[PDB]
Amino acid sequence: DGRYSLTYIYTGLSKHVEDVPAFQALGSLNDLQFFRYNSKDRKSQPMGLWRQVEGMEDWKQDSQLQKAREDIFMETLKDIVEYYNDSNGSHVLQGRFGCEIENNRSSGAFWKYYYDGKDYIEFNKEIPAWVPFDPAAQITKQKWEAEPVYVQRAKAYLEEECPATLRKYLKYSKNILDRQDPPSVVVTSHQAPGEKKKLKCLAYDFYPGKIDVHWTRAGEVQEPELRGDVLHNGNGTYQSWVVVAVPPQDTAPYSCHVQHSSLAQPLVVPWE
Ligand SMILES: CN(C)c1cccc2c(S(=O)(=O)NCCCCCCCCCCC(=O)O)cccc12
Repeated sequence: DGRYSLTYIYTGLSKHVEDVPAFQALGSLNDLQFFRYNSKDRKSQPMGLWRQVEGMEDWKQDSQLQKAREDIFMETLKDIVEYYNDSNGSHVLQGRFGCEIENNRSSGAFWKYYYDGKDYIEFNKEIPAWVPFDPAAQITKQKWEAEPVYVQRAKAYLEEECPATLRKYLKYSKNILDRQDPPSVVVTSHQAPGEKKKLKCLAYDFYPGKIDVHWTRAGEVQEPELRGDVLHNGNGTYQSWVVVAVPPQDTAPYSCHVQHSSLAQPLVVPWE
């Protein structure tokens, strides 16, 4: 088995904007979004290829779970805004949480909040405790640690419930998540007549996103002067590219290397 993750982004606004739900929720399996929810419709909706999967989750039931989470989340926002007494300005709270498994063993988890884009509070499950980054998070910390069972429940969600949901979802999502699309490659060059040649290598049309694209000079990896990535959200493919500068007096042979999980071995594309 490989690495899999289940992650969530919850976002909440203190100030109503027309046609924008105050509370918005997104869930992801690896880099693919599988469900959404908002405060207008108040319904857990599957997304993408999970619209055609049956039995993974009871979405009607999960909508009740999300309503409950909405109320506690928005109450936390309300408390922060009341702490600063800016009850007429626009403010945002974002919570992010999730877990990971590799080789079917838990390999990570996190649970963090941001207020107006800055670190607010995070759960450190190894202590265990909520760690505040902002004066107002002292009040939130104390509500969430008012009884010694709350911390243990928080730890247990990250270490037991989140991985159990992930393992459940994998039995239904394995084909979707194990998609292997191999990269195609394009190599480019340009130069002023007798000056530094710029060589660019681009891998594209690939999934999953993890990849290593690099130039070698006679086998030795070169440091790019420029690099970049692309994600086409629609078809769910990626691209990744690097540029190196080659002195006009450099005669060594350059190749582009592409290491990706869909390949038996790295693609090596010489530039001649
Ligand atoms: C800003 N830079 C680095 C770029 C220039 C041109 C296209 C680029 C694309 S793209 O998605 O539009 N490219 C798709 C190419 C696939 C078809 C192969 C035809 C040859 C492409 C010319 C090489 C190139 O400019 O990358 C994506 C990202 C960066 C691009």
